[PDB]
Amino acid sequence: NIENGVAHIRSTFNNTIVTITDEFGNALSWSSAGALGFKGSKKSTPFAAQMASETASKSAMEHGLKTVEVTVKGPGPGRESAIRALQSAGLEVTDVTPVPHNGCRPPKRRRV
RNA sequence: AAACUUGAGUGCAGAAGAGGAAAGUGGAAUUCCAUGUGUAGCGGUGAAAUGCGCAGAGAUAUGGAGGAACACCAGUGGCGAA
Ligand SMILES: [Mg+2]
Repeated sequence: NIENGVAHIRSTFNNTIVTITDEFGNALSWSSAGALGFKGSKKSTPFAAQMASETASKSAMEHGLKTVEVTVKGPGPGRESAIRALQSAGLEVTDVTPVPHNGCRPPKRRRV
């Protein structure tokens, strides 16, 4: 039984991943678009992200979690959908996208 | 040959600068490593597959190693012969 928690959202252009934990960082339940049998372009849709945070939150509340914080990441479109649905699963809502200070060289641009 | 001070230098008084060389200090991020939680995919594309993963990945939290580069400031802004 844990009541205070943190919800991590990792939304990219290929997949949305949600991990729920306390403030101590130890996870309790996670889901993703792939865990719901979505493949490819389906795995990145904003609708398909909400089906993942809803699944994740229901498992964390089963442990007894009521208040969870939000840490969002990535430019994936499944950001509002995965965050609003956090408040839509009986969870009380009380940006961590890594930016470098000019560090490592990024890969070459794609000539599609 | 002799004068001159405008050109060109010097002196004096101010100011600005990513100009150069050397040695130090620091924060973010990437990768790898370890540890704790924790479970079924992660990753990737037009769509896929190769690839990694149940021997515990990816995610998350903490710590460590190492190299490289210096967000914001930042501007037909500045400096330099290039
Ligand atoms: Mg002077």
